[PDB]
Amino acid sequence: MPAYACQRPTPLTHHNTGLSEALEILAEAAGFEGSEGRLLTFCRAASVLKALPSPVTTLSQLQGLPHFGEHSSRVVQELLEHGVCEEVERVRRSERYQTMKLFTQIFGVGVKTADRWYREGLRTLDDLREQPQKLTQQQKAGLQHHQDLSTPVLRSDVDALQQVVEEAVGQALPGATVTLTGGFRRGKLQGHDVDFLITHPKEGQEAGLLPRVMCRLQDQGLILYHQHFERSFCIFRLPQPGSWKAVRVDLVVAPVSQFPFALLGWTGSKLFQRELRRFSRKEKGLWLNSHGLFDPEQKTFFQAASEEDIFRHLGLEYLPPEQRNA
DNA sequence: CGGCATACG
DNA sequence: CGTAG
DNA sequence: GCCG
Ligand SMILES: [Mn+2]
Ligand SMILES: [Mn+2]
Ligand code: NA
Ligand code: NA
Repeated sequence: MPAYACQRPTPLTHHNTGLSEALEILAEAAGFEGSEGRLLTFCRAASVLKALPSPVTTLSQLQGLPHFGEHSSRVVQELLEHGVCEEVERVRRSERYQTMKLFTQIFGVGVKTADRWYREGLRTLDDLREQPQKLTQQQKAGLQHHQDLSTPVLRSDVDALQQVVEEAVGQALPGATVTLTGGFRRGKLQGHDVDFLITHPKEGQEAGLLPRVMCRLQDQGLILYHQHFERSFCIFRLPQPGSWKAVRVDLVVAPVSQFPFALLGWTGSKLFQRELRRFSRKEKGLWLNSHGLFDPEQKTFFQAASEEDIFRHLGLEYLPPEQRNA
């Protein structure tokens, strides 16, 4: 088992779902207390389990696996023995975890805002609605639309949304293309948001595109919320039987030179991208982001024409999107 | 021990 | 501060 | 919390 998530296929569905989940609860809780190091380790340990070819049935099968030390191993041990890990259950039950989860799930609220609100004694969504003068416009939108935003987005919704985005994009700039990215590109059948990546085959033609797309979507009555320039985090109005629902949509523009890097980054998973960037820097001495891959010795950027190019330039075996579910 | 990804709005 | 993967 |  290699040590970095970008070095191993991780399928969407796997053979250690209960174990990986429990570890992810501990990761999430560590994040709520500002412990990014502990979050990372619990996430990595969970991901290692997702990459295994069969179920872990005995403690000995953890020996030699990366990111499994005393703590993660004890969690698995307790799950294998008793079907439950007391630490995990204590977190699940806790007022702190439940409230931080509720608040951080709101669009416009991060850990720091959620934590301050927690310390002020706030606990429920209606507590936040009672004091709306404190809220940002983005948090107001997140709170107004919270119920719809909690409802899973289906693949039929995605196809509907892609058509409307394409229409606006085609008027904004003929020849521009729209690519589905994020969790849906990794093969998820549902999600809590939709992500699109827009470019144009002629380098430079994509300059100034996003405002033009946004204004057209706005004039179609489709935008319930937007911030307004290359990333737009919107709430769209999606048609439903005799009605509609609010849906989070992210629209991203990149020049065709950067498209493979943007595609890679926006396809995820989050852990996969962190691990890939960590690997690039620490193992290969190259600096990776969603715009490019930089050699800080030569002071040059790697020109990639495809995701395949990028994996090759990092010396990694290619993983299709459905094996990047770290 | 230090490091933990790296951006844009 | 929020957002993204 | 774990790794190198
Ligand atoms: Mn997404
Ligand atoms: Mn998104
Ligand atoms: Na949030
Ligand atoms: Na840019």
